[PDB]
Amino acid sequence: FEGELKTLLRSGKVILGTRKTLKLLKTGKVKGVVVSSTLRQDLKDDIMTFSKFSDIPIYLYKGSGYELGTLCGKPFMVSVIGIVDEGESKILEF
RNA sequence: AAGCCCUUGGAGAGCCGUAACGGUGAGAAGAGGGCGAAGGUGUGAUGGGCCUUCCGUUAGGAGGGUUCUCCUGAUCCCUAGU
Repeated sequence: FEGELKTLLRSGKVILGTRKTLKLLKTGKVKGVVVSSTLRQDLKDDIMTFSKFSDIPIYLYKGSGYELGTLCGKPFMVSVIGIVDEGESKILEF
């Protein structure tokens, strides 16, 4: 799993921050979004509600923003991740 | 004027910011805004109030000015944090 992700950060385009991806996702212009378990529940439904409006695959992450951000490498946590380019990884099928 | 909210915005190997604690990807910075204390300023107030000149000196009568620039300052308030 992590190897697949580590490839995306290497070259594939990524989006960090809910506001941008949530702005973007409603327009149906994202390859995929992965969310850690630590998302505030007020937004989780909206993602799930907006998930079916253009059928964008979503992976649920059991982790928090930290390990997601630790894998992301940013010192601070990331609640969600936005993708507009899979690049060369093999994640989208998930 | 703080605080708290609205868009935009997009930043970390660091940035924002405090008297202090802190805030920051859950959107910081910066731009625009909104709700919005105390107070303050106009008006009320060509009326009185304050001092004062003089003549009248019973009875009263007639004028003058009442500005400007600055400072500290409450245990008297509201406003915030912690």
